[PDB]
Amino acid sequence: GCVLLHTSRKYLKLKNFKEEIRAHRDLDGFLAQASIVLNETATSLDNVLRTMLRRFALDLLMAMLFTVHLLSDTIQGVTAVRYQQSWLCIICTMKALQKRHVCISRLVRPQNWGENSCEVRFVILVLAPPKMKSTKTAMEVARTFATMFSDIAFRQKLLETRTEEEFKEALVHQRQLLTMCKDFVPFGKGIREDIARRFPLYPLDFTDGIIGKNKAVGKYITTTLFLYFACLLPTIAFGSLNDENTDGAIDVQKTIAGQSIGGLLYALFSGQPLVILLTTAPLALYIQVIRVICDDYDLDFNSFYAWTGLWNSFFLALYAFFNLSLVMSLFKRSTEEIIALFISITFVLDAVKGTVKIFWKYYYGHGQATAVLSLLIMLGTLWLGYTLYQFKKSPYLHPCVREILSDCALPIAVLAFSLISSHGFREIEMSKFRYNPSESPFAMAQIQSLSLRAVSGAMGLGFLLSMLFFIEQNLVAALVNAPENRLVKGTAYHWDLLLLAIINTGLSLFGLPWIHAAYPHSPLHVRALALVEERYDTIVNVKETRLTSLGASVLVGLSLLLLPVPLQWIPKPVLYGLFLYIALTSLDGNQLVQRVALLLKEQTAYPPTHYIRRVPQRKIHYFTGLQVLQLLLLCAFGMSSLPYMKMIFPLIMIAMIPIRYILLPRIIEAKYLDVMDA
Amino acid sequence: GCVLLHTSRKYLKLKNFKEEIRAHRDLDGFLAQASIVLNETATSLDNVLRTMLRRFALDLLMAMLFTVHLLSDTIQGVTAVRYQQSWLCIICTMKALQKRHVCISRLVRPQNWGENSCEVRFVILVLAPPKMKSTKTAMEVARTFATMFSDIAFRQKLLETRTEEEFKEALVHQRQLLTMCKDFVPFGKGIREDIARRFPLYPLDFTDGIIGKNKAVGKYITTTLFLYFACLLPTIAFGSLNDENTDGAIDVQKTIAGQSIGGLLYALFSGQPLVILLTTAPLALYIQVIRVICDDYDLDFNSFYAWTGLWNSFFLALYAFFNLSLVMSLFKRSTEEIIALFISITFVLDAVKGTVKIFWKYYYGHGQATAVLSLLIMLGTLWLGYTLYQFKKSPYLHPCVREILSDCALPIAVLAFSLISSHGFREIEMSKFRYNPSESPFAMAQIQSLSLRAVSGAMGLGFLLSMLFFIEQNLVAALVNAPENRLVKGTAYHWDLLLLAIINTGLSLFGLPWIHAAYPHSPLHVRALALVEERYDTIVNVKETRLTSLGASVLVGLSLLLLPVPLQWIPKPVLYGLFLYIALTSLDGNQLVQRVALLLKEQTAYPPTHYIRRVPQRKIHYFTGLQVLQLLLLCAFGMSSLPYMKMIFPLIMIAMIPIRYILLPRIIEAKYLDVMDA
Repeated sequence: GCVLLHTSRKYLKLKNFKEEIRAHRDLDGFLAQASIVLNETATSLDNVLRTMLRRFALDLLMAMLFTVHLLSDTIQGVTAVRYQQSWLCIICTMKALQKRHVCISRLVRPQNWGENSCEVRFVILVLAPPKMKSTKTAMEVARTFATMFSDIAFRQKLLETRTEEEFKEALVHQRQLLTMCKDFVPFGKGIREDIARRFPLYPLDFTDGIIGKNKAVGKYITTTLFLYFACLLPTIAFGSLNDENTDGAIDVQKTIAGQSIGGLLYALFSGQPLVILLTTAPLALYIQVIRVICDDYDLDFNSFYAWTGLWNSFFLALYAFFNLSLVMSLFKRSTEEIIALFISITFVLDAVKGTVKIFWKYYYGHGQATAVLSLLIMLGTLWLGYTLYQFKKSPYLHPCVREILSDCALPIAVLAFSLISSHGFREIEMSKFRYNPSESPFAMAQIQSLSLRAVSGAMGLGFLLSMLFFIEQNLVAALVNAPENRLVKGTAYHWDLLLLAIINTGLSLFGLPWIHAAYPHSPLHVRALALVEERYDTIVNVKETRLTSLGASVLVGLSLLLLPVPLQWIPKPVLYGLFLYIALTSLDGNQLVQRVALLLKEQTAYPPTHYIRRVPQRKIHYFTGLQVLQLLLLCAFGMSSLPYMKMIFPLIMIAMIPIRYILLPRIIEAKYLDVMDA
Repeated sequence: GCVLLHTSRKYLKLKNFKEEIRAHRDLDGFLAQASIVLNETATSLDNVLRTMLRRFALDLLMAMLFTVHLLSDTIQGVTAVRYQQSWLCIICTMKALQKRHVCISRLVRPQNWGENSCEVRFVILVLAPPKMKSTKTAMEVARTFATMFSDIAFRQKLLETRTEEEFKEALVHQRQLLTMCKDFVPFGKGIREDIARRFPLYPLDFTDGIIGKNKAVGKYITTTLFLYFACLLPTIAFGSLNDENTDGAIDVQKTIAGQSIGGLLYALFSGQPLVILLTTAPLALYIQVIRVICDDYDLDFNSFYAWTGLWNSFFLALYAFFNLSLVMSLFKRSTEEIIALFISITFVLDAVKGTVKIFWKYYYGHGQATAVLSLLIMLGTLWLGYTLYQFKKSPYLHPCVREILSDCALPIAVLAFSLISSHGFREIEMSKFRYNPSESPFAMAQIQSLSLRAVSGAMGLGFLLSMLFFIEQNLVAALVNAPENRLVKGTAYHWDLLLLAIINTGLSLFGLPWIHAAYPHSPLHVRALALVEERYDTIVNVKETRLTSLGASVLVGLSLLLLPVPLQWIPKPVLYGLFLYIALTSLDGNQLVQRVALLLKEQTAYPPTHYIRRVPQRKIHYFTGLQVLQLLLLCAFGMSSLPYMKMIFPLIMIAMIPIRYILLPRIIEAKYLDVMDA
């Protein structure tokens, strides 16, 4: 009979002995168990294969090797294209084997085996079991020896060898050969450069995916809905928290007005408009502490709150003018991900702490149907949102319909379980955020009323806020401007910091909560607008536009007209499910989370990532343990009961820079740490 | 520089024009848009490729083709091994293309291009986009034309052609050439053969995975735990159901005693011991109807219940003696899966109906914390059980530890949420099955008490039970003895039917519920003991043993000593989660469920299954729709409110055999229907 033969030829990059440790490991393993055939008098490929196989330990073994042109897998050197007939590498995958076997056979006289194998002198046989790590497969071990034999000079030295000991020494010798401020001086330069780099590209922001081809109108609509739910609901939670911390001085109306006005201005007038401004729990702590200070002394809350905001904006303006944002470049992947993971944990803790408050208040009566339903709604919202989030990686629908359905994972989950909780369970009371009609009519806060000995206190608090604002604004912007997120417009670090000061000084004067870059929202905003090739997963490009951020801000502002509806129809557990959803989905692409899971994973399932190929496995696990230790340091000072140590948390963020660049190099080699950053 | 070239050679089976429709479809598509180059005077591969590519619509196109030995992908014919230098097929995957392009070029004079391409006359170029169905990829379309060109006689006819019209006609002509009772006579033979086929292998059943190598002791322990929870909890539910249907005549104690005694005897003395005996809801309907009959007339329940059991066993004995189980061979995959899916739906409906009863009784007070918690516990048990079930397909643990953890998916989920419901929510009442001390002390039922005009009624009911027992016992045993489940011991259909009659006549005499083969449990029992290669998914072998079934039966019997504990500690929602778990997990490997999902799936995600390659896609979807229509027929007569039409449900099972073998061939071709069965 006749059979069809499929021949596939693919180029393979030469193994990099300088970077890839696996080449050294494979060579050392071969040298420890050397199987070298010297002066092989066999004149045929079959006899050479028989000799090598019997040296390993017979007819069945050769049957697996074949299907020289009959060999199933081979690697040959090509010179830019001329083949290298001097040597040949043979590769086979045998299930019955338990470990990798490598044999090198040298022929006495060159043999003519084919068109590209007419001068064969060295035959390399590599045998490996099918279930192996992607870095130590049969092909990978072959690439180690193929790279060494691809050098004409090295092959000549092997031919000159006379004994097996000299043959190994040549292999060792070849492996050795293969192995072997002024920036801040111009004040205001950063601000001018950022504007100059973004102003010409300003019209492109509004017409990036509206005119021409590749009209991503569906992406813009879905992203705006995602931002609207991801911003408004936490804003209500933080507005209610400020309502009960300031005794009505800052209510839900002011927290949503500040988000709308601040978000609208930032979207229009900032470079890199993918950064989403939102108030945070640490910012609520500062507002709460100011109320305590204003209660202990005879100070007006609005006057003191305005002044510390003014000093906060004053210091932020100096940082942008002095180009201080350049120091934030020291926060590499080794440090940003620890802070990135910590904030996600805080959102998880907010849902957990909120659920415990429902159990304490309702279940124990400090009735039970509300507590149990709250657990069901919170977990149900997380399940439905995450299931729709993963639906984009399924074949069950048309790609256009599936993309839209998965992009609305959060809006659907919030809407679906709001109806379930408010209409499917009308008979069960649900915990809902407090709402009261407007009380403070957006006053000026009377900054002149506050006297000396108090503006100095605001200056002290303003300096602490400046460090919190400076670090958080640049860290989230760095995540947005990450090299993996292929942005081809610019960064605009210094202009954003100055604009954030301009935004926050207005909010402080009118008693509105401060807002800066939000961690979970902005990377997700970039991720929502990104196109994933899924080749492992890479972002082809991101639809950089102001429409999503500007549209969401307008929608948040319009929520004031119908403000009673979200608070009465959306219960707290739906928000707590949203907190779990954004925290979990923000962990995608986090290398620290990937390496934590790497510990609880079989060896054969290790992906061929960049750091695994370069860094030793033991060093990788040591680095993961040290990062977890640094994470617990953040948790101790960031999620504690005492409010004073939580306020000095930005100092802990600074303290990890000496830890990364001084303490860590003494434990792990500096080159290995660089691979993690790269 | 030097680069490494990887050459992979793999044999490809010749495309089967008789069976695979895709060969005909590809050839017709090529003929509709023929791109044929006649009398190609080019003397080089590059010029021929340029001519073919310009005929398709230039330098960039060729760069993708190469990396003749430089071609990335090629298919050549090999004669048993001598290559065929006459022709050559070139394959390339281009992203910029929207549809498949095939070009055939005939050379005026043979050209010498390489060692195995020294007499090239025909060059075949196939171009396809990367995202295509597995049956119509670039390689698959190449295999269609490579198979035709692999015939020496066909190539000669092409050489004799003079015009393009004659060239196409030769392709059409080649495609046409490629395209072109006594059993029941020995009474008792089946019973003797089954015993003779299983008795010599009886000692192997107890020592299959205990002595020697491949000691699957861990599998036996985990499977026994799975069977114990999967049998005892439904038994309690059906015992409680019989308790409230017979007014205490058949209680939980009798339903568990019958399961233990019947299961223990079946495990020891039956061939194919992987079949699990369990009472079913249809069997509870017969018990309930007998109570109604015994209430309408002045008949003793135990006397009438015993007699209809005696007649049921009498008819089942005749079926085994007359070798009637051979007729059940007409139930192929087209019919078994419809019944298989229906039973899984009934278990889903039992959980849904039970949950509605909790809402009606507790939520509406016919309080609310019990109803809401019941929903949370039922869904939580399903989630935890299914998550652990899918954990076996993860790399996050050692294979031995991961296998044990995933095999205990059901025992852990039941135990975990029993503690959560009974200890984490002690303050909330939960619906639990009724328990009362033993009332009937296992009497003889006094069969002689029942007089004529009533034993005739039992004979009528016994005949209906016999049809229910006959069909269900053979259907579940057929699923256990499925060809995919590679069992190398035997089937034993006739002996099991006789033994089931012997088991059920004892149960009827002592007032115990009838038990026959259980659908969800026995395939899962085989699946639990099976080894999956996961090459898509195939079962290498199954650990056929009696220890799992016998051990579970003993454990069920020992549950009588501590009988109050399961009923008071395990609430109904945990059972309802178990019903959802077994119903969902039993759908794995169901081709009907796979084809239902095939409708809601993009074309490019269609797997290369057996039926997809042979049967036209439109015919596959027509067959799926017809099977769903048959499924709704079962639902109408099997899940209705009226009990009389539910009792004639086995007649509907019989009625689908004429539908499959008479009605369906008039709608879809008989050959296509055979592919589904095969």
